[PDB]
Amino acid sequence: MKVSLMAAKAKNGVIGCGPHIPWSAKGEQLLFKALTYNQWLLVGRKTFESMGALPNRKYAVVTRSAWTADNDNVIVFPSIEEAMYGLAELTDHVIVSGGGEIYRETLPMASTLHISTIDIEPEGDVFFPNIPNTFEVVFEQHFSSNINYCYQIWQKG
Amino acid sequence: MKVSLMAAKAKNGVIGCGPHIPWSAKGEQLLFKALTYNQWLLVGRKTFESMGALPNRKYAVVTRSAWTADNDNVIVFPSIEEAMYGLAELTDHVIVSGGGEIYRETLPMASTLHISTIDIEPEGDVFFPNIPNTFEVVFEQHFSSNINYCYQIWQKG
Ligand SMILES: NC(=O)c1ccc[n+]([C@@H]2O[C@H](COP(=O)([O-])OP(=O)(O)OC[C@H]3O[C@@H](n4cnc5c(N)ncnc54)[C@H](OP(=O)(O)O)[C@@H]3O)[C@@H](O)[C@H]2O)c1
Ligand SMILES: NC(=O)c1ccc[n+]([C@@H]2O[C@H](COP(=O)([O-])OP(=O)(O)OC[C@H]3O[C@@H](n4cnc5c(N)ncnc54)[C@H](OP(=O)(O)O)[C@@H]3O)[C@@H](O)[C@H]2O)c1
Ligand SMILES: CCc1nc(N)nc(N)c1C#C[C@H](C)c1cc2c(c(-c3ccc(CN)cc3)c1)OCO2
Ligand SMILES: CCc1nc(N)nc(N)c1C#C[C@H](C)c1cc2c(c(-c3ccc(CN)cc3)c1)OCO2
Repeated sequence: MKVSLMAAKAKNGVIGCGPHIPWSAKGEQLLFKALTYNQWLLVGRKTFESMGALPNRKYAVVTRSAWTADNDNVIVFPSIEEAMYGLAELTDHVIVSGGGEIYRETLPMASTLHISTIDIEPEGDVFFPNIPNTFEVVFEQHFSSNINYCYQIWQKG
Repeated sequence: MKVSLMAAKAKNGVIGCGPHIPWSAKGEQLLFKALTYNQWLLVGRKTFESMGALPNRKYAVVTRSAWTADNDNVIVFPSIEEAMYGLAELTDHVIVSGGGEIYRETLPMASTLHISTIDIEPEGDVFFPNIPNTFEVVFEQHFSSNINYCYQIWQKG
């Protein structure tokens, strides 16, 4: 089973400020919706609680507590290793969709990254990890919008 | 100016049947939406007449006749060459978006290809061109839907 990572980050590395994403770039959301359509997503419990089970996707959520979802479209796992083994029975592909913590824990597992860089330098306390040079860009496209953004796809080795 | 080309084709290469696209693969048009957002498209007259001028895009349309368009986001050119020369004064990137005729005439000038292959083999009368082997796949993702589809990004070597 292949692991992809999909994230949006500001030019200063910020991805979150408290429970919010500190920007609104018109259009960027389309990339995320289009590439995750009917895909399995892996997300942290805090991020899942912020966005909820939006339609046409399937969710694997990790928690260290007894937290549960209430939605037959979500599977809660006690660990990332357990989520990976569980998903592997059900799918060939999972897309890691965030939490700052989830990103840092799963970047080493990812063979493909989908990275939107937003032309803004906001304040926030949550940051995307440095992209290791075990990955390289194979595709890139710029978008002009109310806030501009650049979309890149990175592949491993 | 960069030239990309974006197309959805069935597994038998059909892209059209009269003025229609002969399938409904739920989800696939999101890829088209996301990648064309605030982009310039090059379309043929026949294709443009079918879809119409959806928002957040600019259109270059080519025709050999007296056909014109009201919409203020559309520029009509008499030839592919004039459209390319004209677009280059206006944009850094254009996305050829079809017509079988337009695809054949412009594939040689594209640096990047976005191809969705739809899991169907319908009857039709318009076909996508042979992809030269100067292009290679650098990304691929499978989608399950009512009709499955596979998204591939090709780059020219
Ligand atoms: N691309 C983006 O710009 C993007 C995307 C999504 C989110 N965000 C932002 O990121 C911020 C939230 O990130 P965050 O790091 O605070 O939270 P998070 O990663 O969404 O969730 C962290 C939680 O997930 C659970 N968890 C993490 N690793 C686990 C493991 N190995 N095993 C079991 N459970 C595990 C824990 O749940 P418990 O607390 O239940 O134990 C932990 O508290 C928000 O600001 C949000 O807006 C940005
Ligand atoms: N990716 C996809 O699956 C996709 C995308 C788009 C369209 N389609 C399908 O493709 C079919 C349409 O393709 P098509 O080949 O019949 O038509 P088309 O390529 O969309 O348009 C052909 C017309 O474009 C103009 N044209 C072409 N080359 C020109 C040139 N060198 N100089 C000036 N004008 C030029 C001419 O317009 P005039 O007749 O006005 O002179 C010509 O009749 C439809 O069925 C549509 O559903 C599929
Ligand atoms: C485009 C973002 C985006 N772009 C890219 N490149 N990669 C990504 N990983 C994400 C993302 C994301 C998160 C999971 C997300 C995705 C969403 C969300 C919301 C949302 C969260 C909280 C609230 C509460 N106020 C409302 C909505 C959150 O709503 C539509 O989809
Ligand atoms: C999107 C498919 C698609 N996917 C990919 N990868 N590449 C493409 N080049 C196209 C295409 C196309 C054509 C030009 C097209 C042809 C049409 C269309 C529409 C259309 C109709 C309704 C809506 C809803 N807003 C959006 C688009 C789009 O209406 C009938 O004729």
